[PDB]
Amino acid sequence: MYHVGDYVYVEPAEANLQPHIVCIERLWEDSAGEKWLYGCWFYRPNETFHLATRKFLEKEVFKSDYYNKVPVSKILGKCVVMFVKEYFKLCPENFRDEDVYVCESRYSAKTKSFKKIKLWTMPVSSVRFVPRDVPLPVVRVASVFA
Ligand SMILES: [Cl-]
Repeated sequence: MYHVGDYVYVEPAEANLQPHIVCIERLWEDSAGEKWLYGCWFYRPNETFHLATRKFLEKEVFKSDYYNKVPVSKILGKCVVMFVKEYFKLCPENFRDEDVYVCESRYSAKTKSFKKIKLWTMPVSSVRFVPRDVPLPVVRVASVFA
């Protein structure tokens, strides 16, 4: 069911936290027959430390430097992360908009720093992208602090 280049929701370690968004970079099984994936975590805005004034696109995520392995049994479903240069003009067939995210920047969880992406270099999956019949508004909003 899963292929390299797919993005998946992975069960968090604490139940009921938001699932992690992971791009599958490798798949294998161990001698026990347990199936595993390895990939890059994409962080939601509240998983990063950022200037309180920073504005986020709705559905923004950040390509992180955190990579890990998890059993394929921890997958909750598929999703898609699109590079910002394509997200506004194209959308992925067979995905609900709630499961389509946009990525403009990397975030390092080592240094708590952001950097704009110049070249998108993720593995190519079988997702099929078509031009949007309805362009998405560019809409950026900051976090709310009590
Ligand atoms: Cl920031």
